[PDB]
Amino acid sequence: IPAHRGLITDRNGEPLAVSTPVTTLWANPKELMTAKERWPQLAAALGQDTKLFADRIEQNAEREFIYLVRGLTPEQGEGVIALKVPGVYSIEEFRRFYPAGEVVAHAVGFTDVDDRGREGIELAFDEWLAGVPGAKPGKTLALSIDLRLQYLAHRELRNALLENGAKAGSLVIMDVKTGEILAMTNQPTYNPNNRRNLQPAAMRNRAMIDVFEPGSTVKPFSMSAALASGRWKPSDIVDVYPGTLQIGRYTIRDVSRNSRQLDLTGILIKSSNVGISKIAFDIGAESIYSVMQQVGLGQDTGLGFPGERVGNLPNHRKWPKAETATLAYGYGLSVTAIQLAHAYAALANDGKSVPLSMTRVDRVPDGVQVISPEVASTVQGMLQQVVEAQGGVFRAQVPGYHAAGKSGTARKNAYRSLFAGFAPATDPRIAMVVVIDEPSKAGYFGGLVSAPVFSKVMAGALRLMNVPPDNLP
Ligand SMILES: *C(=O)[C@@H](NC(=O)/C(=N\OC(C)(C)C(=O)O)c1csc(N)n1)[C@@H]1N=C(C(=O)O)C(=C)CS1
Repeated sequence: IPAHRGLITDRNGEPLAVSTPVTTLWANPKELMTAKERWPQLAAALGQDTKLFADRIEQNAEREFIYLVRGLTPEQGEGVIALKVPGVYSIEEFRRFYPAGEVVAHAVGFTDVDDRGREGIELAFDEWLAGVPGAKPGKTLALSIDLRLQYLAHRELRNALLENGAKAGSLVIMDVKTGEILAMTNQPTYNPNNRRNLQPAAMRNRAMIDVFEPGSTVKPFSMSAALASGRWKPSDIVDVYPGTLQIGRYTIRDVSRNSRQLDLTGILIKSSNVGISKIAFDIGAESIYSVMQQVGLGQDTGLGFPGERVGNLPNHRKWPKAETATLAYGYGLSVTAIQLAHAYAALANDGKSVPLSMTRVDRVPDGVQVISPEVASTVQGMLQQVVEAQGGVFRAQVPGYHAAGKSGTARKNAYRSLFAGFAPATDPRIAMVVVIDEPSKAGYFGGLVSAPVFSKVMAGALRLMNVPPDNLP
């Protein structure tokens, strides 16, 4: 006797996964064998072919139990029952219905033929949701996801993917104060109510299971290590001329090569690999690795989603010069979009990392101070200048608010366009990561492709959360 599976809701109680009654029909072939004249009407009502159905019953004539069909609607099930065929019996089972469909398909996940979790929350909280067959019903679960922010993020990421002719994308929104995942969307997506088709690529929760090189989006962590060392201040200068730096057989290169002296904010604005590498040589890679490890890059999230990827943060006992530079500019590191969002949330939350949660958090757990508050506050200010200053990532500006962030562009020529940031700068509330895989139009830089999505989504999410606009006199 299958048990009723627990309702999944969003954080405000909107239904996301609902157990729906279905009819399963079984037969005692010993009794069905006494009513062969009824078989063709029964075959037609079950959908099945006349002769194939007849062959099936004859083959199981000595059995006392066989399944005829599973998961009919309790309309077609009543239609088979109205035939009054001897030996035909019914069992009430459950099939999930997902009211928001493709919009939250990767996060909510789905169930297999036996109504057991196969992907996402359905799989991760299967014990909680499943209950026990007879029969004790499963328990309700409220997610951290806010369906209003989810609809917005879904729409904007889909629109950006079409405008850039991209292969795939992910967008995660986090509450920096509580560790809650407020939205998590990917493209391509699928309709979890359509149990035919089922494209494995479209079902991938990319924000959690796909690893990527974060590139320039890790530079704020390298800078946090520089400021915490006691050796660097934002007004310090680094000479990046002539825009390249030879380290043995390896050549570090900047995209814009018309700089000489840059201050630390300028290094982030211009996204100078040479500048961040020179700072890394001075402070040592051990300090940078420790910040990136502590914010969770390439570390287990603790979420318990089977198949979730940990990625990799390279480590050494003695760091060679090339690896010191590449670590500092995010080359050769492998992270997930959830990890990158969580790292930006700790930075935004004055350096305190609050544990990640996919469920609504009522009592917030204690956070861990990973970056000193003063250092996190200084880096936040630099990231606000990255968005607001002359020559900055102007497309990440959020009209009405002070926003902060960092763009990234990774050469996989195929590219991945990134933007990670938070808002409002006066008292950060939300961190967001936008990852667009293989944009195919003229623009591929993170500040061109991903920054406008951050702006559109952040503009709506702050307003949906009634956050007061902070760009005031
Ligand atoms: C940060 O992401 C920087 N990106 C890189 O240096 C990488 N590649 O640079 C390009 C120009 C795309 C290349 O083809 O080599 C890179 C880092 S990890 C990886 N696999 N590739 C800088 N980021 C930006 C930005 O803000 O988006 C720039 C405009 C200058 S390069």
